[PDB]
Amino acid sequence: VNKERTFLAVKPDGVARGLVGEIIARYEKKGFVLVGLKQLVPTKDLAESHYAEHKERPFFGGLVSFITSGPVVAMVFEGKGVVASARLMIGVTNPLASAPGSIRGDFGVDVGRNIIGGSDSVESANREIALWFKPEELLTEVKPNPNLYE
Amino acid sequence: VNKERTFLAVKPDGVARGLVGEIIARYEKKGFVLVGLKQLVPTKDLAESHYAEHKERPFFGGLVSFITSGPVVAMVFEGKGVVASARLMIGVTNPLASAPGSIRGDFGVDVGRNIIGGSDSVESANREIALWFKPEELLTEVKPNPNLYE
Amino acid sequence: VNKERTFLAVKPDGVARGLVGEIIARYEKKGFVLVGLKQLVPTKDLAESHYAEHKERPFFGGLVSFITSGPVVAMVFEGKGVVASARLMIGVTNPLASAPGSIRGDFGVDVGRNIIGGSDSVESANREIALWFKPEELLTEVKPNPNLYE
Amino acid sequence: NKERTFLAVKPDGVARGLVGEIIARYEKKGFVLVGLKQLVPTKDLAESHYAEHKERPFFGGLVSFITSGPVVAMVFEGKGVVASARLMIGVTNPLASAPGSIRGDFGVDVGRNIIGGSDSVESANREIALWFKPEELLTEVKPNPNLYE
Amino acid sequence: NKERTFLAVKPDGVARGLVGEIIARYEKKGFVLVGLKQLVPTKDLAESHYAEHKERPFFGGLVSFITSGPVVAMVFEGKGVVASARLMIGVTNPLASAPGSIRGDFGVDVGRNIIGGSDSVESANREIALWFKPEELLTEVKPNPNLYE
Amino acid sequence: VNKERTFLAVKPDGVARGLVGEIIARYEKKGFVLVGLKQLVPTKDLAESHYAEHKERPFFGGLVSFITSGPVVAMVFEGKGVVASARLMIGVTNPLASAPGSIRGDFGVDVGRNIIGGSDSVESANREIALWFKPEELLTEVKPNPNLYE
Ligand SMILES: C[C@H](Cn1cnc2c(N)ncnc21)OCP(=O)(O)OP(=O)(O)OP(=O)(O)O
Ligand SMILES: C[C@H](Cn1cnc2c(N)ncnc21)OCP(=O)(O)OP(=O)(O)O
Ligand SMILES: C[C@H](Cn1cnc2c(N)ncnc21)OCP(=O)(O)OP(=O)(O)O
Ligand SMILES: C[C@H](Cn1cnc2c(N)ncnc21)OCP(=O)(O)OP(=O)(O)O
Ligand SMILES: C[C@H](Cn1cnc2c(N)ncnc21)OCP(=O)(O)OP(=O)(O)O
Ligand SMILES: C[C@H](Cn1cnc2c(N)ncnc21)OCP(=O)(O)OP(=O)(O)O
Ligand SMILES: [Mg+2]
Ligand SMILES: [Mg+2]
Ligand SMILES: [Mg+2]
Ligand SMILES: [Mg+2]
Ligand SMILES: [Mg+2]
Ligand SMILES: [Mg+2]
Repeated sequence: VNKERTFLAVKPDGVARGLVGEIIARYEKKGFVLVGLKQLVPTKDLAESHYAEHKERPFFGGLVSFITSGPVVAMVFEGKGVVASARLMIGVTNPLASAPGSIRGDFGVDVGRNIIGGSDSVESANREIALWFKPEELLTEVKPNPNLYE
Repeated sequence: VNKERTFLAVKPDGVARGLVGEIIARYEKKGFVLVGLKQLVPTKDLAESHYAEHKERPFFGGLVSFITSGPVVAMVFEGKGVVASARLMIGVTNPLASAPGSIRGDFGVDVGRNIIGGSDSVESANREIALWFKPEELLTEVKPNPNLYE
Repeated sequence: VNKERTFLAVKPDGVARGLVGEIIARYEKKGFVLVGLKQLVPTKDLAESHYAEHKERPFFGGLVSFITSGPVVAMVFEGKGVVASARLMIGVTNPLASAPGSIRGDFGVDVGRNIIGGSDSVESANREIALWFKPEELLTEVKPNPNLYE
Repeated sequence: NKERTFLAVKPDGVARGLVGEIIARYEKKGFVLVGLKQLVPTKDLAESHYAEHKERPFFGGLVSFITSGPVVAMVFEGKGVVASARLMIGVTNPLASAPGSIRGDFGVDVGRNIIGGSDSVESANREIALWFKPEELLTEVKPNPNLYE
Repeated sequence: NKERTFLAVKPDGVARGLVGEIIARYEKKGFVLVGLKQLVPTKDLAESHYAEHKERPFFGGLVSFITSGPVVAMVFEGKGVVASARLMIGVTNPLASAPGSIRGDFGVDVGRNIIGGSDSVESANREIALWFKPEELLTEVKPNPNLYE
Repeated sequence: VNKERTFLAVKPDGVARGLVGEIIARYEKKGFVLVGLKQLVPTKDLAESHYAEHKERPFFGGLVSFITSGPVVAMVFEGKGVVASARLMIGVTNPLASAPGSIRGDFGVDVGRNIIGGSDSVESANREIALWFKPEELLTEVKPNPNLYE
């Protein structure tokens, strides 16, 4: 449906490099609606829950340590196929292999400093949204631009 | 071969969302020359002729109704391989599947509100140009830049 | 009223330099609505009528010769105080004295190649619009955008 | 270098998709984002924020509009950020705002002015305390040697 | 239309990745690049560059900073390019520079004001001679009919 | 591996069309560090050495003649995988087949006027850097943004 939602986190590197506005603008221009937005410094608990699927992996510690190393801009966007579209707009895991035009393709070089990370699926998105945002922090009335949907 | 021409129409949704300038700029930056331009509200007969290839399709009535629902900005651009190039610059049928960097990839989310449409072939381009424009509305003297062509 | 209109002409230099889209986008982003648009090569009669106030000035011939020397993109924009606003967005007569941020301030260096010219008053706008466009080429209804106007 | 100001992207700015454009302008300028959140203001929050205009005829409509939809509240930090942020926005009448400024580039109606910033340090501190909780604001920052001497 | 000015994107401008942004602004304006190179300025070059301030206490600071890292030196040609380039940059204090100007859009501190241009034709000729060898400057340009009448 | 370097040349057409800043900005935004930069008019000897691999090609003369026909902006960028990344950011040989988002995809239409050319390998990059720049023209002290590499 056109009410699908995804969670996007502009990580510490993205925030430190002043790419917050650039990124938000790309999603606004696309037609997706911002239903949740806030800057915070993630706690270790939040970080470990966010990357829970990788808890047994060697790089787990580094992922958690980095996303908690500084301010992060957390956001939720709503729109048709937003989860898959947001991932396409970001690029692939490795910024160097991402095509120009994509966020990582235009601004990143390292996998561990890949600027932003979005939900990999609807299931993960619903899980992440509930983890990072309280219900009261999410819009309940969403009406995009009627020129966007048939 | 550098005199090839194609027909492009910023549809009602593209105009309503204020994307006319953005789109024209992309083609200008590319090196293509504007040889025809005008804003108009398509009539039903023009729309039905324009979309004649889908006259039997179930979504035909919808295509016609929408393209005639508001102002459209019709354009004709000239340049080497402009027909196929213009299509590549627009993206693919489904905006959600279009790569970032393309017009639809950057601004669209629904197939029925795909922002802009270009001729799919030289054959179609010549037909569409004659259908939407009068001879006197098209430049006869062009010759772009020596910086663009060998 | 919110239905005030002004006439803007991207002159041959602006068109040749590929600034048409850039210019249209600036006015679209501002909130003004395009109600008339077309590219044409002005006739001497049209040019002389357009610059009638300067009929007895030494530079009259030059203004006329230049605006008819190549394609021009004529447009009409509608919105509250659009006449004075469009002039402000363009800059002052001399591009070198125009502040960065304005069209001439950002793109021009010569008075005779000042890219674009807008109506200097509501009276001139109405005169110019009727001169460059036929009634059938102008949108009749626009309906105020709730996000732009009270 | 620790001065802070409160900026609110109004419902019209949010609805027109100008949030990113605006944040980018302040990031590019060199100011640091120390507070950020989207919310739909309540009547009380709106009236307190715009208390200085409470006696004016348009106050009712002003309050009704800012509470009509989502607003993106922000706090930016940097030397002279209060006056600088105002200069970047333009003047009260968007039509009189010079191109290059936010209102100059995007607005046409005084009642749909896109964004509003604190007019003084005193007002900024009041507004910041009104819209944000202490824990929602950064306490770090770390001076950037490329921005300040 | 042969007038020329010297522009130096200082270490802060280079470190902040604004070299392309700045060059693009002058290219779009219609001015022609007739000299360009990145270098790390030496003390003797810097002291001559800021000679008008040699008796002032901040002379040492201006010299130390412009020689602290990579600088992109450029020479642009065009009608009234000296005064125009200054207007495009803004005023000495970036906080007081209007949005739309380089310093107005990107700077916050006087000592980190990103770029500096010649203040007069006399200074431009003097500075161009100090920073560039004749062989590093274009001799063939040819006025663009779309920019000049 | 983060010290890898590549040679990029904005050819006469790219310079003449005013794309130098646009191009440099793209590489700056990506995170790569500018370690060498200068505008010059290549000599025949430099050109023939640069295109040595095509000495027996029928188009060799044309490549040499064009790159020496006007000012060129030569540059060297440093960063992880910069050689392959720079090529990807430029696009493919034929600008018409280059994807929107890439330099050639956004600005070119002719193979012979492809705007910019980058080293095709580390081997070629080191050869080209030594050919176009003296060691003293290249930075030895490099400090990329601290948020770019893990
Ligand atoms: C009152 C002002 C703009 N405004 C908003 N609505 C109106 C209206 N109907 N008539 C006149 N002015 C109006 O918005 C408040 P604000 O949003 O704070 O903008 P400002 O730039 O801070 O302006 P001020 O210093 O006066 O607070
Ligand atoms: C696990 C993934 C990539 N990754 C990030 N760091 C590492 C590492 N050290 N080893 C292997 N993989 C690594 O990072 C999480 P993420 O940055 O979210 O990438 P995604 O957007 O999910 O593709
Ligand atoms: C038939 C085509 C896309 N299309 C494909 N299927 C549909 C549908 N169900 N509703 C609306 N449009 C649809 O629309 C005409 P067009 O707008 O020209 O798109 P194109 O550039 O040709 O891909
Ligand atoms: C008369 C004015 C400027 N002008 C343009 N060319 C000349 C010239 N040769 N001598 C003196 N003035 C000149 O041009 C008309 P215009 O380009 O419309 O400027 P405006 O937007 O009306 O300020
Ligand atoms: C002297 C001027 C500003 N300035 C720069 N640093 C200082 C300082 N510490 N005290 C007083 N003035 C200072 O810097 C030279 P510049 O950066 O070239 O400014 P300009 O573009 O010439 O206006
Ligand atoms: C041989 C290749 C493209 N080319 C292919 N054929 C030609 C031709 N006839 N004229 C000019 N260039 C031609 O040009 C070298 P280059 O411009 O470096 O492209 P590259 O980035 O190496 O792919
Ligand atoms: Mg992930
Ligand atoms: Mg079609
Ligand atoms: Mg005039
Ligand atoms: Mg106020
Ligand atoms: Mg100075
Ligand atoms: Mg090559």
